[PDB]
Formats: sequence, structure tokens, C-alpha cells
Amino acid sequence: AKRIDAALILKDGRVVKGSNFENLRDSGDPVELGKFYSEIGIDELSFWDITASVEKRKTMLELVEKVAEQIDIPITVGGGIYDFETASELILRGADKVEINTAAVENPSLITQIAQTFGSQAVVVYIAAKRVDGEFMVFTYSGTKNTGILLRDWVVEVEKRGAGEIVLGSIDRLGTKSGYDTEMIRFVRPLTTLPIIAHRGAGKTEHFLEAFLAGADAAKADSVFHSREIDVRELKEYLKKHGVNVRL
Repeated sequence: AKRIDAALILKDGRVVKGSNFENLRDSGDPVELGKFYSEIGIDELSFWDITASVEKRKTMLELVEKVAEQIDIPITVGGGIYDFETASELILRGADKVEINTAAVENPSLITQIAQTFGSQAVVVYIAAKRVDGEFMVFTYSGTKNTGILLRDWVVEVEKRGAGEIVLGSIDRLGTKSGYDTEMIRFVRPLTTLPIIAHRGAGKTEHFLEAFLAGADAAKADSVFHSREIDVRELKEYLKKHGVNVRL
């Protein structure tokens, strides 16, 4: 089935900018918010850490310990995971998947190291890409460094190295609400047999349909769900109505 994923951006243990769910005891608590999403029909969750402190490592491990106890859908953890030991720590603490991005681009061996022990199914590569002079290029350090590596080349290398899925984040859609970057999705689709997860640009229910027509296997969103602009259950009902194989 096509997957609907929610992502939660975290700093110092808190959901950055929080959420608009009034029913919740603490609307900026990542564990409670994650649990609520699992209950309404989210398929998988991403916890994306932007902490830099020096409590970052210990904070993420304590968060995944808690989440693993309370939430029973697949969990991905990401945000500055730079080496095998950090990834291993998180997986053994309860993360189903670890997401890497800057460290994977700089040291693609990391992909293979993790997959060698945990299987490719445990490895997510987030690829942040942008149009630069008519070429899709890969950006590292929170979308800030033009690595000079072509998206087309990196997608193939990521698969070769042993990643299990690719989150394709269009920097050209950061903060926008006009739709997923379906041109980018279509560009990548023929290049890899891996699951491709669309990220950035979702503003309304129909944008998810467009992403699936483009060949995405999953769609990730965050603020559009946290703001309550889109309701997860209404989204899945809509998608099912229009022939998309979602889990209901």
C-alpha cells in the first residue's frame, strides 16, 4: 500500500512550533503527538532532531526509548546521525530505521556499514535536492551546502551502497504549500527500485494523489498535519475514494 508518514521536527526534546491539537495534554510533546498520529491512522513516523547542545545524543536515545515503549508503528529517527555507532545505538534502543544524509553523502560507506549489520530495511537516506542551472543537485548541512553531486548519480550510488529507502526532499518546495515536487519524483522514479518517499510542498489533500501518480511509494508531511490543515483520516479516505491503495 502507498504509505502516509508524519514527521516531527525536534529541538531539545520538544516539537518545534508544536501542534494545534487541543485534545492533547502537551501539544508540543513528541511522544504524545506521535501516539495520537498512530491512533488516527498514520502509517509511520519520523523524528527529526535539530538539537545541537551537547545533550543531543543522550536526548535522542531517551526519546526513542520512550517512543518505542508507547508507539507501535514503524519509527524512523534522523538529524545529524554521522556514524555507525550512533545509528546502532538508536536501532538497539528501538528505532526501526535510521535516516542519514550529510554523513552518507560525505562517507557513503556508512550506508553499507549500517545495512551490513541491520539489513538495508533499516537504512533511510534523506536526499535534499534543488534545481541549480537546469540540474538537480544534492545539498548537505540542512539544505545549505551545494555538494556539486547530481541527484541522478547519488540515487544510483545510494541504492548500490545498501539503503532501503529514499526520502526525496525538494528544497525548491521548502515551506511551500502548492504541491509536492512531482517533476523531481518523476525524474528519480526510473533511476531506482527503492521506495521513494516524497517530502516538502504538501498543502492540500490532492497533492498526495499527485505524488502517488508521480511514482512515490510514500508521502511524508509535518506542519500540514500539525496545523490541522489536513486531517490524516480524511486524507486516507480521499485517497482510497480515488483508487489509491492506502491502508484503511
